[PDB]
Amino acid sequence: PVDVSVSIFINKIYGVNTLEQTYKVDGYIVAQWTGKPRKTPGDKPLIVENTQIERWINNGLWVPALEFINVVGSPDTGNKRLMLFPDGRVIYNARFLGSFSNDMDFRLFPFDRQQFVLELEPFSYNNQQLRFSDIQVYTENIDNEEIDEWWIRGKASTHISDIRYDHLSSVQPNQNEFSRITVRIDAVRNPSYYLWSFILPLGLIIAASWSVFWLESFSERLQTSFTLMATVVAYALYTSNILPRLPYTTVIDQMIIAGYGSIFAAILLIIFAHHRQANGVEDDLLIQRCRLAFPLGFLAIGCVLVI
Amino acid sequence: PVDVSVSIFINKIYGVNTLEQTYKVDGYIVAQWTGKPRKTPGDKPLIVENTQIERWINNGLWVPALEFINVVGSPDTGNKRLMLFPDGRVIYNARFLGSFSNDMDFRLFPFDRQQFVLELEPFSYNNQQLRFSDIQVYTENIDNEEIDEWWIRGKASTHISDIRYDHLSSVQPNQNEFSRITVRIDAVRNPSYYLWSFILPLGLIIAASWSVFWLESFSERLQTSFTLMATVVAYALYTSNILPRLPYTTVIDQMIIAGYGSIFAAILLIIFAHHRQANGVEDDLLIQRCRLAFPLGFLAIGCVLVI
Amino acid sequence: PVDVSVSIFINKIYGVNTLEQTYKVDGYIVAQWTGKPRKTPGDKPLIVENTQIERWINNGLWVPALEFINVVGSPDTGNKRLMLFPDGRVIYNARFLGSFSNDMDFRLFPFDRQQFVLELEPFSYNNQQLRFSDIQVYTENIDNEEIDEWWIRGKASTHISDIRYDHLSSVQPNQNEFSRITVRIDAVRNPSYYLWSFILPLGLIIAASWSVFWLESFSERLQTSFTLMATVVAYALYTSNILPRLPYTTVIDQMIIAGYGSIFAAILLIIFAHHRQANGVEDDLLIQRCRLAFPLGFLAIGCVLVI
Amino acid sequence: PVDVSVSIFINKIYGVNTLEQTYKVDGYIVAQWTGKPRKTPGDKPLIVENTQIERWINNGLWVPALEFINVVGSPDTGNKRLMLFPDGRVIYNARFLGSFSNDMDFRLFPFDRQQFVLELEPFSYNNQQLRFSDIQVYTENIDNEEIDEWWIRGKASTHISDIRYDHLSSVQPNQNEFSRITVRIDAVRNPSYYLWSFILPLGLIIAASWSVFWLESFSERLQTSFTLMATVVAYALYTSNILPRLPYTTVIDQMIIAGYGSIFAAILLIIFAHHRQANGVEDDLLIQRCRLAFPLGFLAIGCVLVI
Amino acid sequence: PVDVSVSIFINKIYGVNTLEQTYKVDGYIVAQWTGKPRKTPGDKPLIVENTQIERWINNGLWVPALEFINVVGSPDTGNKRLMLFPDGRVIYNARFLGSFSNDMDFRLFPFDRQQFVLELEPFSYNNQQLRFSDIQVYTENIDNEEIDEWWIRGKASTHISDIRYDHLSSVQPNQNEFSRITVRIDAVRNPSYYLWSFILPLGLIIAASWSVFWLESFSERLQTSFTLMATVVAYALYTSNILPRLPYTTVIDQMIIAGYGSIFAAILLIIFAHHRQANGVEDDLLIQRCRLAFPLGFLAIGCVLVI
Repeated sequence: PVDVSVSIFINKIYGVNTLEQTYKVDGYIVAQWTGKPRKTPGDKPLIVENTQIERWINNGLWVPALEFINVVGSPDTGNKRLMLFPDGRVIYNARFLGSFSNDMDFRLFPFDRQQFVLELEPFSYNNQQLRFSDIQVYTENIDNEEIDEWWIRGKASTHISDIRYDHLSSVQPNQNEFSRITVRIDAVRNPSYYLWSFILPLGLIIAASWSVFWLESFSERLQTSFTLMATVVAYALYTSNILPRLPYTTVIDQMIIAGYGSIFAAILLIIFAHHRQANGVEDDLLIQRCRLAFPLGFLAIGCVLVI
Repeated sequence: PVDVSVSIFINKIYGVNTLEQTYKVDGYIVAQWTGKPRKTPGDKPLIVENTQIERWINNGLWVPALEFINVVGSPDTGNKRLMLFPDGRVIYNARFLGSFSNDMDFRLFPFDRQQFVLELEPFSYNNQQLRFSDIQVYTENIDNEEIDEWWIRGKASTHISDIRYDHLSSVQPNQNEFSRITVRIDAVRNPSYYLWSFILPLGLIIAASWSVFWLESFSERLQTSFTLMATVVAYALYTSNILPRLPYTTVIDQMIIAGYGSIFAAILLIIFAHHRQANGVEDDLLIQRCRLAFPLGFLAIGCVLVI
Repeated sequence: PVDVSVSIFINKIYGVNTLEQTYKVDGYIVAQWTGKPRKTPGDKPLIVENTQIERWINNGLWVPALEFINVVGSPDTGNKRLMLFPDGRVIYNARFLGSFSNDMDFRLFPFDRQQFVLELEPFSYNNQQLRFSDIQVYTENIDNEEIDEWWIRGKASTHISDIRYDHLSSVQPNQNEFSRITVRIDAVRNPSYYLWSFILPLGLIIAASWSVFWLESFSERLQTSFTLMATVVAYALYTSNILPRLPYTTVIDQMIIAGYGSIFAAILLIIFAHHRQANGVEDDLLIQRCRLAFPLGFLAIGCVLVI
Repeated sequence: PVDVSVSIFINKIYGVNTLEQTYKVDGYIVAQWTGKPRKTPGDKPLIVENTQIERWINNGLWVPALEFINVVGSPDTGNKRLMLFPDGRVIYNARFLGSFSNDMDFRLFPFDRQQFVLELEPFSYNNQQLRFSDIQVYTENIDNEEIDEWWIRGKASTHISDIRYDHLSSVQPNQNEFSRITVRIDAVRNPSYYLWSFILPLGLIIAASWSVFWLESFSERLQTSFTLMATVVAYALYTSNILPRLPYTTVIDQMIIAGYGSIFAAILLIIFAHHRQANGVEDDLLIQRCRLAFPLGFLAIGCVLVI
Repeated sequence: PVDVSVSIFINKIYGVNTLEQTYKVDGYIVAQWTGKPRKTPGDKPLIVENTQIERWINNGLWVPALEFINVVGSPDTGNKRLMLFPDGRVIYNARFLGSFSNDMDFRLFPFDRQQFVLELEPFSYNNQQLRFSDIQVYTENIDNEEIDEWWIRGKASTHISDIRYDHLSSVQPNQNEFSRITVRIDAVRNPSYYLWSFILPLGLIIAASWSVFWLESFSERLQTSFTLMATVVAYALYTSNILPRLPYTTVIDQMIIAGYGSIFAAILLIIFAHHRQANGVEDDLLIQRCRLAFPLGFLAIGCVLVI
């Protein structure tokens, strides 16, 4: 009941797709299992590269198809290398790059919790078993990571489990237990660009949106919160043309609705202060002077945003 | 007249193309049919992986080309595996990912009715027949589905039918009846993002578009509905730069024409109220004060929109 | 001098590329020619699928390379199937999807005249000849075609011609006449989306662009046609971010220049009406009141647009 | 010392990449060289299509790898066809489409001088020689070329030269002279779209930008050249969302900097005319009235732009 | 212990990906190592092209898989050519184009320091050794490099090192030292387009943003810095739709936050100058007249930006 080593070198994890929950991973995969002894030219082991491997299968070598369960479609395999020993054992070495799937919650946006995953499990093979799992993360921790999109918690996180397929094949004297390596890697998004060049200027206009109350005439207080409407809208443009499309409202995606509210707030006060009186045109004495009373009723309800 | 099992594991259905009526599906396909008995090494069945399969065809194995009828072009096949038995029967196992076609009505937009489809039918083979059809939906129902683009009605919906090709081949002693499995899967769009960060702020400026009537002077009522025109237009920008291009006006695509109207409404009242009088410059006493009479003539005709 | 049948099933024609004059077509291609008789296992004809075809070429089967003349690069062939008979004749069946070229005049834009084309002609073969040409259009006419980008005139339009290549090979005892099937299919663009959500709102602001004349003061008539300049420009934005790039001015692409004109009209009247007088500041009595005299001098010159 | 014919049919040259200096070319390539005589089935020459060619190489046919020097990566080869004669000579015929490199100066933008290139030279072969070079341009001259992106000067322009590689292989008894065909084709950009729907409206607002001087009050002259700043900026938007990114300022790319200047001109005159006086608030009598003195100081310095 | 020559012709380095830290490189790769002598047809060396190479491996030729360590996935190999000598030695020649990885600091943006890299090291082979490394840069220095995205410091920069893999294979009598060529090439970004059509117009509106202080009334000083807010925001639009997305704030990306500040400066002075007095409405005598006191408090703190 065959024992199989696995070793997986991660080289880079790059470019997350955000709609599709996808991330590209590049590296090396290595499997060792001890086969019945063999004469090797010389008597030091024999090295078989790329083209040649398929030939030794035709001659009758067993090599197990190991599959990435959570890959998307098929991957890109670089250099196949079967290195096989005189004492039998055989070591499969493969460079690869391929797209991978996993759940990704992008709601809490520019402060992002995230985790990357590979799952590897033999394709056609029941009781051949994944022995022990290795994972060598070349990528470096508290490094120059302020040059990378992501920071990595985090060191490689293994787990070799057993998998039961209910609806299965046509031979079940107790035989639906496949051996699956699952490899996890934790990460957080580099909240830089999104704060400085993105959260803040939202604030600055969300801010200056309130100085509509320090306007004099009523006719001025109105027509200014209209080219404040346009300022919000044309800022949600600069959102779309930079930010990654999603199907949930994000953090930022809310701060932008906060905009549209604190201005449709304005319009329902300024257009209140002018017709709540006791004569013709007498703007309400205090209502006009919430000048700095609903910014601390925003930073208030905006600390209800933090709820 | 050959019996064939089919089993189809759906893994994910992802990324709908909206122009093209297209959706990518990833999973496993499995076919079993019982062939004339055979000696297998050992006497437990024999497993043939990937490369090797083509070899056994050249040796004289029958394996039927089964075709996805509604695929777009060709798909991406991962791990071919012929598992064949001593008592004859043969089980074909294949990973796959491929683009698929089907009609999709996107009119009623951000509240979307939708259904996904595969059709599978033998390519060259008349009376060989698809026995019984299985379909195992790994994807999960009322799950964390508010992380996914789509919710799934819905469980797998089968149907094995017979297909008649009129204009056909050059042998017709009654022989144009091909066996087609049709698999259906129902879905609805996750109306989240489109409501909160998209339908609502349309409403809020559609809304505040009416406070042009609570303006005083005639000269102010005009020039304000002009930087209200610009507000609508620059909001249909944020539409294009987020929403999926189509060839029909959608729901949202209408609420945006509603905008252009309730402002070209304004311009044909404000420019009416000033020159319908009995002197020089006397703004019509009641016409000016439909202030909240055509918003409930909008929400009125906008409940004719719901007709 | 070999006779060849052709039959071409169109499944879908989808996604036109507008720069490149390109359109993807998916379907089945079938060729039948009668070859010297042959024993078939059993004595009912023999069916050869995919992999196997190349083998029978190596054994010495003739199968003619037929080429799509106007394809772009190479296409995507799905299921090859050689079905060959006891009485000799052979039937080649292939699924395919591929990009195709043809001239396409996109000038008269959202009211588009268009035609799709395949040309098929034997690649290496002079006097082997295309017998009779068939074309089965699965796609349906006055259907639910308001769900599709295109309406189809129109039924399949054939034509088997002969082609002379001047500068040719190194054997010319009268031998440069290749047999080419040409298949045409007519279409018109679904002028929906472009009318309602696109031509009309252009009109509504082209419209309200004229109510700058029903402004009072001179200082108002100016500064309003400036945030009317911006309204046009920011509307041609919503053009670019939706419409397909081209190298000619279209219909819509003109109505947008019409905009820039009827406002640089305004600026060259309003800035005329103020300095054509007989004193200091006396706005010209009638010139100011072309209020509705150059809209019917626009719809006039705009019915010279229809010239 | 082997003689080789070449003939190159161009079918289309399409889609220039502007950053990358790249253009796709589709067509046929043909090479003829006379080899030692051979018996052909029948005695009319023998035609070898696609698959089969590789076989005759394995049997011992010489076929020289000819390489496109300036291709990008590899190209897409359609139909290989070896047609070989009884008297020896062999004719290679190949369909192809492939990306090509060449220097391209895009500075003088929408009036573009340009030239397309292929370079073809044997890959492993020193003294085998390209005999005479042919080039058949199917594409047509002063045709309906106002439907195409480009006009073609111009007829095919050949040149068969010799190439010396300095640092070279490990056999140099005078042997580093490779035979390279260079084919050139001249072109000009279709300056339509870019004039009418693009250079002109830039002019019309660059124009109306000057009517800020025909404003009355000082307070009006300022605040209007501010929603003129915004008009320029939001027009350089419509530039980015249509025009092809480059790393040099183009023609148009300057006319847009001309905009920003003739408005920061305005601001440094209007804000000069108000504080250059001999009292409190007396706007300079003549300075205010350069009303049409720096448009002919623009069209002046703008005919220094033409320098 | 096998000696191997290497020679690497760079043809072009093009299209940097900015998120992914990636750049495409096209050229030729050549390896020579002297093998045990051999009879060559004729007795001049023997040339083996493309298809044929794999055959000679099957007959028993050693050819070492050399791997680009920092490639992304796999590359695009054009023309394989084994040229092997009578005296033994063998010369491998290959055209290639492939994507490459390396750290890239894009912070100091439009004035960019950068370096391109290939690393080449034998894949399966320990003590076979890379002899001496060559690198021929066809691309030209202080050339017409103002037509190219990049300038090249700089001539090819070699280095042949030894690499130790800690966690390694299952044979360690001192054997984990692989021979790696590292090739470097220096570059700087062509700061043209980004200065003239991009840094300057930012300045010009950053500039004219200050002429809000040479406004008269308080009510004017406010409502003008609001359509100055919109001017900044709609200019950061023209940034997104041209500039390459990154995860750090760049140089330009800061000058844009500088904008938002020097306007939220304005709003926090103009709204200060009006309510810091000693009565009803008396605008502060000097505060109003920092007219040209915080531009030299900007160019001041903006020479703290240069810190």
